[PDB]
Amino acid sequence: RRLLASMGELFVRGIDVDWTAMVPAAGWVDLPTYAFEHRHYWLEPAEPA
Amino acid sequence: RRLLASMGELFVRGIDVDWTAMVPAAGWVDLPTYAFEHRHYWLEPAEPA
Repeated sequence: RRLLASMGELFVRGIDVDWTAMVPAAGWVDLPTYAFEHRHYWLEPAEPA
Repeated sequence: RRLLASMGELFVRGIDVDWTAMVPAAGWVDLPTYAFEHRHYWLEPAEPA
């Protein structure tokens, strides 16, 4: 666990780690999608009198 | 010529004639196109100022 934390911190520092090396491939799992940010954007026109 | 004018008048009277009988096909010739009747059609909307 300590070693895993070690390269976890190393990766989060900004370095590249290939976790496929010790994490094995397994069956399919339906992961949730990306969580997007949202600011409402809209343009409305004007009308003649 | 007279007989040709005769069934030409008959055809223009409203009936249909298969003129392929006395007029066999020949080599290709580039013909003009249909002449349309043209009137100006357009929309010119307005807007506020």
